[PDB]
Amino acid sequence: GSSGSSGKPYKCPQCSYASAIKANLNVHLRKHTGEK
Ligand SMILES: [Zn+2]
Repeated sequence: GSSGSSGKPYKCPQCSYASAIKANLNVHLRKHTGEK
């Protein structure tokens, strides 16, 4: 079942978001833990 994007080591605990840099992921979450 085609799903998620494999590659980068750092993966998001929420979505299938993966990044090569840690700091990058950190900011990515800043949005996950926030909504209107
Ligand atoms: Zn995410």
